[PDB]
Amino acid sequence: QTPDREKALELAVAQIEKSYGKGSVMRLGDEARQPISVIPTGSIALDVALGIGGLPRGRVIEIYGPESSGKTTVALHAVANAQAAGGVAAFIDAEHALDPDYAKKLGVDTDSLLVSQPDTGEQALEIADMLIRSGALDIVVIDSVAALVPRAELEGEMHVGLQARLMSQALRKMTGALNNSGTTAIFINQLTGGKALKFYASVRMDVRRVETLKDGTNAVGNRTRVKVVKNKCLAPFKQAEFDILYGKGISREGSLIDMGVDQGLIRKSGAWFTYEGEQLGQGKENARNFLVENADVADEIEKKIKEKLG
Ligand SMILES: Nc1ncnc2c1ncn2[C@@H]1O[C@H](COP(=O)(O)OP(=O)(O)O)[C@@H](O)[C@H]1O
Ligand code: ALF
Repeated sequence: QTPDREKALELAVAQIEKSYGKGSVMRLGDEARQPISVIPTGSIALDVALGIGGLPRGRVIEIYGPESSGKTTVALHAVANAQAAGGVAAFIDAEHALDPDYAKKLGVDTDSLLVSQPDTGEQALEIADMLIRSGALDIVVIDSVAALVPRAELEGEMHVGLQARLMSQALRKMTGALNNSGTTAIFINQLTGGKALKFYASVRMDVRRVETLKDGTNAVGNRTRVKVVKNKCLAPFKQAEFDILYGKGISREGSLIDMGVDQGLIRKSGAWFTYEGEQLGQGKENARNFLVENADVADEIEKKIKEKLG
């Protein structure tokens, strides 16, 4: 007995998907799904590494990694895009360390940015809940899961396992509104909420800095590598690398060439980087430079790789 198995299995998956959701069972090869709702990340690589071409709306994402790696950047980038399309964002601050200049440089209309700075972890998630429940916000981001210390541990009365309780609680309740409003919550994790977020979260991102981007002088950026460890929206375990310039953020340009060569649209005749005959430049950075100053052609590449995938 051979094929009827594949038909019994097709039903199996249908059965499951029915009671546990679209992404309850997947094949790592499935090119499946693709909505109209997606916040680009800033890098075409991470975009397609998400499969869905951006972040998924009405869902909670968790981006975790080591101090100084990419996260917040990625986040603020997700903030800057969910902004460029007239949506509005809130930044629930718990570390007190956002640098507006850098945000502005990435593109956050810092002025419209709903920022808040709670004095207890609990209060922190709630502000996020009602802010969410209004259906006004498109993207909301809670900076750091680890800094959300409980009122109790804050009042002095220290048991423990306060965090994992408060989180789960909030997450359970908070997971509902989200899918019912279309706001995507982004949680910066560090490295403790663990379990809770781990499961409610529909997309988990592992960000870590790979190499300290050498550029003649000292250092222009970092070549980050995000590893989407969980993806209830598209075949997980996919990943992406990209440069993050010091002060400039993710080089959408730098992403374009790399993808451009890994997809045949850009040819690298040894040192030179070609595109549809026209010579781009000599040296990834010289081409990055060329693209940024030549946006018209820049989104041309970005356009032609989209057609060939998402
Ligand atoms: N104001 C800034 N000027 C230059 N580079 C910055 C600045 N803020 C962040 N970065 C870059 O981002 C890296 C850390 O990213 P950031 O968003 O602060 O945090 P994370 O990536 O950990 O979420 C730094 O190593 C640096 O490359
Ligand atoms: F540089 Al970070 F979390 F902002 F490690």
